[PDB]
Amino acid sequence: MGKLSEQLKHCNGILKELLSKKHAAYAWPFYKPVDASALGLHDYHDIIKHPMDLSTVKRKMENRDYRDAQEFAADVRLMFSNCYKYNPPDHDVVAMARKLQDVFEFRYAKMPD
Ligand SMILES: CNC(=O)c1cc(C(=O)N[C@H]2[C@@H]3COC[C@@H]32)cc([C@@H](OC)c2ccccc2)n1
Repeated sequence: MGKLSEQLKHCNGILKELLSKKHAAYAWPFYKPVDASALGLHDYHDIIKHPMDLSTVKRKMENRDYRDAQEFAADVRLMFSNCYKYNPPDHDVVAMARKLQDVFEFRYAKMPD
């Protein structure tokens, strides 16, 4: 039970919560990669250079891609940042991003030392 493993278990706990029924009402747009073509967002990949979503974070966690909590947090925040960059701030998806990021930031702050 080394510090990095321990901190990544906390990250995995957060990830499970973000994917849980508890938060499904505002988390669901972040479950899978933005389907730009399907949503008619033909400028999405010109504006967003590094797409990110919770399925990609889950795949990277399962594959032991993340070496520390900082790397995991950078992907979760990239996902939110992409949402805030692309969308007008009054879009429903931005309100949902804000709510899910509140869940993330408050639990991430409870990281074991
Ligand atoms: C991470 N997801 C997104 O950023 C996103 C963007 C847009 C969308 O159209 N963005 C266009 C900008 C520019 O032009 C106007 C806004 C739509 C969706 C939908 O996901 C299924 C959706 C539909 C309803 C509620 C929540 C999310 N997600």
